[PDB]
Amino acid sequence: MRIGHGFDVHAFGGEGPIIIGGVRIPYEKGLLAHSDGDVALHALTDALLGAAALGDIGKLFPDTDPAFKGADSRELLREAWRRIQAKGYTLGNVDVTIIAQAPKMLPHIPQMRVFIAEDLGCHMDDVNVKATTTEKLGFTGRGEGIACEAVALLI
Amino acid sequence: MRIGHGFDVHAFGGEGPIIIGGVRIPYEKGLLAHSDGDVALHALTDALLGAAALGDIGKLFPDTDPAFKGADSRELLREAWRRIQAKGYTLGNVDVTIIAQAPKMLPHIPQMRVFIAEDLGCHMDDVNVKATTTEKLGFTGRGEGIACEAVALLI
Amino acid sequence: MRIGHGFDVHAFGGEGPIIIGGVRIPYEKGLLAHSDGDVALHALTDALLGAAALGDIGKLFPDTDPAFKGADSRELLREAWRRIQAKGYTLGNVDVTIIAQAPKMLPHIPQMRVFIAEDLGCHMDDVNVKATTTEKLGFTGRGEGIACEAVALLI
Ligand SMILES: C[C@](O)(CO)[C@H](O)COP(=O)(O)OP(=O)(O)OC[C@H]1O[C@@H](n2ccc(N)nc2=O)[C@H](O)[C@@H]1O
Ligand SMILES: C[C@](O)(CO)[C@H](O)COP(=O)(O)OP(=O)(O)OC[C@H]1O[C@@H](n2ccc(N)nc2=O)[C@H](O)[C@@H]1O
Ligand SMILES: C[C@](O)(CO)[C@H](O)COP(=O)(O)OP(=O)(O)OC[C@H]1O[C@@H](n2ccc(N)nc2=O)[C@H](O)[C@@H]1O
Ligand SMILES: [Zn+2]
Ligand SMILES: [Zn+2]
Ligand SMILES: [Zn+2]
Repeated sequence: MRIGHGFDVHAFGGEGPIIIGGVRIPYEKGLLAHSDGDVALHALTDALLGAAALGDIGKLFPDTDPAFKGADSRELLREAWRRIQAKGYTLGNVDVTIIAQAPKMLPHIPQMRVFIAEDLGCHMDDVNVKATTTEKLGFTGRGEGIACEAVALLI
Repeated sequence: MRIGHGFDVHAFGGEGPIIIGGVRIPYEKGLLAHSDGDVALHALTDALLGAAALGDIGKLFPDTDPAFKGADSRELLREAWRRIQAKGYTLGNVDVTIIAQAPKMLPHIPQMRVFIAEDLGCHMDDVNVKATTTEKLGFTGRGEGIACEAVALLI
Repeated sequence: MRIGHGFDVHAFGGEGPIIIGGVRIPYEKGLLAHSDGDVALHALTDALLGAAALGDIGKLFPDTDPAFKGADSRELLREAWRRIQAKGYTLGNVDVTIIAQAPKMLPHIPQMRVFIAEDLGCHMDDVNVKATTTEKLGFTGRGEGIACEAVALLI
């Protein structure tokens, strides 16, 4: 069994909605990013690649490579996972922690878990997502951006 | 074995003391919160619920539900743990990282570990707590609030 | 198997280069610290000590003790590891996440992994390091300092 850790942040910018964990969440402002800026799935991906010792998302899919411009983060997630499985690993479980003052992630989590468990090919039971605010403190508390952390256990 | 991750932050406000990890730590200012604002135990709780795939603290015990107003975070911890055990899990071990510029958590950690190991019904050996400052950087470095991270391994 | 979590931050200050993960990385400004301010290895160390239930780096090697002034963080890492092994543990694997807007950690990671795997006496395969920016947000985004997180699994 191997453990992995990921972390990511994206700044708000433009018009909503935002895409977090695959779910299109309505919000006043949107997220600035090369990809779809899915903070939750980037953080999750790095955690998996991390536990597989494959580096990180920016190693496999370059921030600068133009093909990833607007790229569906679930696409990157599924590839990183394909590569991880090929290296001989199987999913233990993952846990995601979305750090955002707003929007309200709560109602979108079940669906977030459906997408992720799909992409990973596991039961939703091996996938957990939660959220927290930083009580108006920080760039997150000020609504400047969203951050997200994640851990994964591979077998 | 399952892994979990939690994270929490609370802003300073009012008169001291603060309650972290169950310990009443004396400090100039106190912590603003619905509950007792025990950042360390909230972070710990989410990590456990996270590894159990039960969501998070705000799911089980609503921030808005008035009964949790002033609620002893060890109470929430023990319940979340009861529910976790019922789902068939047993504690592997937990590790907490308190991120605060001040107060000095160090002298209070042994006692923090006694409370937590009690609430979890394990040996202190399966419970670790540590602290760190952010070197005067950030909302924590500026003494605006305390943050805390935690991980847990369930069996 | 035991899990551990570490976190650390150091403010920029003075002239470069910086030392991260053992690697001397060239940068305009340098890092302020008692030790060599190796954020990555401090974070890694706490994760290992954390999983071993030995506390944290500041417990074993006091910030105030003058001998650690300028201390090679790999030295502290190796000791904490010696002590950890003595307590009967063996390395499962570690994963580090350097949170910095700049400098570019990417090219230095292979070498970072060589040093760490050496100090831990494992194969590089049990050691992963990755990096991320906070998209110009926060003290990190503002180039005020570097932060780093890490997780470890002991056996
Ligand atoms: C999915 C993509 O957006 C591409 O489409 C990227 O792969 C990742 O984008 P991102 O989440 O915005 O992450 P970024 O903060 O821009 O950084 C990605 C890459 O830069 C490197 N990096 C980052 C920060 C830093 N101080 N030094 C670095 O070397 C890391 O190795 C990482 O692989
Ligand atoms: C223990 C309690 O205080 C109740 O007494 C709460 O359960 C938790 O309080 P807290 O530590 O201050 O955490 P909070 O930051 O206020 O958020 C709690 C809940 O809000 C949800 N949440 C939070 C932030 C966000 N952007 N979207 C969300 O949906 C999460 O699902 C979480 O369950
Ligand atoms: C390696 C050394 O620099 C010594 O040479 C230190 O061991 C660690 O230095 P550091 O990474 O800069 O970490 P610091 O943020 O200065 O804090 C170290 C110690 O202070 C304690 N601490 C920290 C913050 C806080 N609010 N309360 C505390 O009690 C912790 O128990 C930790 O062990
Ligand atoms: Zn991203
Ligand atoms: Zn809280
Ligand atoms: Zn340090």
